[PDB]
Amino acid sequence: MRAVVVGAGLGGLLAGAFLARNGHEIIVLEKSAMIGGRFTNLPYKGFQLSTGALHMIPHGEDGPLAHLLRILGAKVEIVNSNPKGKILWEGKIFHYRESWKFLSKLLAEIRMNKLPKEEIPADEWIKEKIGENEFLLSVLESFAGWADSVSLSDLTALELAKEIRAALRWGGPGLIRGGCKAVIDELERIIMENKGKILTRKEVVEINIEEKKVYTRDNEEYSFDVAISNVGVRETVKLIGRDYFDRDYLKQVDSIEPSEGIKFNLAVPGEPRIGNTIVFTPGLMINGFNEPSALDKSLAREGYTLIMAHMALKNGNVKKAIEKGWEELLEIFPEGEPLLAQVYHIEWPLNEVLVVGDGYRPPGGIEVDGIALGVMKALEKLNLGSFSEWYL
Ligand SMILES: Nc1ncnc2c1ncn2[C@@H]1O[C@H](COP(=O)(O)O)[C@@H](O)[C@H]1O
Repeated sequence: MRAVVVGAGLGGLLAGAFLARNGHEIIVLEKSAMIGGRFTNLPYKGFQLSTGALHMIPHGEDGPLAHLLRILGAKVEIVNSNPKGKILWEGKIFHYRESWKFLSKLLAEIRMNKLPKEEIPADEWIKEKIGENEFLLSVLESFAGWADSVSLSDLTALELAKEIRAALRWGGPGLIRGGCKAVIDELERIIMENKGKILTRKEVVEINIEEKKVYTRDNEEYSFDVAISNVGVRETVKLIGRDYFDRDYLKQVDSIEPSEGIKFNLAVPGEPRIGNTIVFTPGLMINGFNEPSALDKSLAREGYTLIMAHMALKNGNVKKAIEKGWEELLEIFPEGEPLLAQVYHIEWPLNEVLVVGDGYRPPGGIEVDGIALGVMKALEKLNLGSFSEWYL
């Protein structure tokens, strides 16, 4: 069939690649002059920074994203973090396993697939099931900030449980050789080698459901059998037209408030300081940081190591937050020199048009693995793809 993809972000390119591979006619329409959206590279002062993800995948080689890339025929080198993760507490960075020493479990239950019937905040359920441990609640707060850009109290016990299940199933994160762009380049190649088209500088202004045609600002017409939107729920509703949605759904969409985050790109002189791993920072505004060049050295500038820290903004003041961000990094990395700070239920009702990308991350799906999980679900909903429940 004919599929028109609106937006060339990770979700859009994954869907386009999968469908093109399966013999469908794919046309990707990208508004900007470059593809990749918030999952590609940003050359900057001799460093390969990113437009979003920290050149890392939440579950590395083991999650939904890696699986999708493998079955698509993408050749991308993803290496899981040495220890799955580490923690910075009371002046020391240690292996996550050491954490138990701060305690006097339910992971076994989550392993058994048994999730909480409880409908209470995640911080509340942790206190009850485990206890009010000042260390644990602090680390889980960093996890929530890093993986979901919210406070632990902002997650339901069920959501945290599902993310915990995902971690037990697919393990820790992994770095990408070549950065995020490596993935983008492969998806672009797969689409082009499978009869697909990728048109940049094509801004979609209307997804007409009745005519089944997509219109661009420059008046070009593209008819479709299926349309895949990688532009987010709110914008997609606008492109289609509000009248095509139920009143209560429009209420939910108009109520969506994106959770902002701040990224700190730090140029530390010398050799890698942490290697292929992530470091949670309980107690700080920053939630954690990684060292992408620990795998691909070309990502950093000569004689330098690239450090990327993530900070969930919440209701923080940008100027103050950025300042507090560099302050904490100065304390952790005295020789570090600031490079750039970057600032970033009713289900979808239609079937001819579906949404993929950050606007659709199924429960338990973290960041880009969450994006990939959404693409899998969309494909199944279209009865155009089938995936093991090990990934769903
Ligand atoms: N109206 C539009 N038509 C086509 N592409 C768009 C439109 N709005 C946003 N985009 C692109 O959609 C992509 C979504 O990227 P991301 O936010 O990473 O999913 C970006 O590459 C945007 O430039």
